[PDB]
Amino acid sequence: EQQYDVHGNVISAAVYQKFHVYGPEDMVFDGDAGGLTIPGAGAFWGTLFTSDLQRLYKDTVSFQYNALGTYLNINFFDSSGGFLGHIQAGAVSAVVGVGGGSGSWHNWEVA
Ligand SMILES: [Co+2]
Ligand SMILES: [Co+2]
Repeated sequence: EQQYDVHGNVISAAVYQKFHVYGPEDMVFDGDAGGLTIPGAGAFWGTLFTSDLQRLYKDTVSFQYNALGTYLNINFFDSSGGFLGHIQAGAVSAVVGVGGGSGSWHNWEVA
């Protein structure tokens, strides 16, 4: 796995969360999750680990997050459940629990 610095944010409505991540090569993750968590908003910093960045960006369709431990973990998956990489980030207090949903990466040409 190669490592990359990333940062992001989350807005929770308790059952729904919107995630953004700003990744290397000027790419942006937009993700829409369900999950059992506290409402609120926060920012995070962390590390993206992936053995194939371009594949992560092309093939990600879904994500899952877990805040039950010491960090915020975000895993990214393809349409066949293949694991494409993950982020280890500092904890955000609006994200307890686990959850997940759809998302994808895009460049600056897409809002
Ligand atoms: Co967005
Ligand atoms: Co979407």
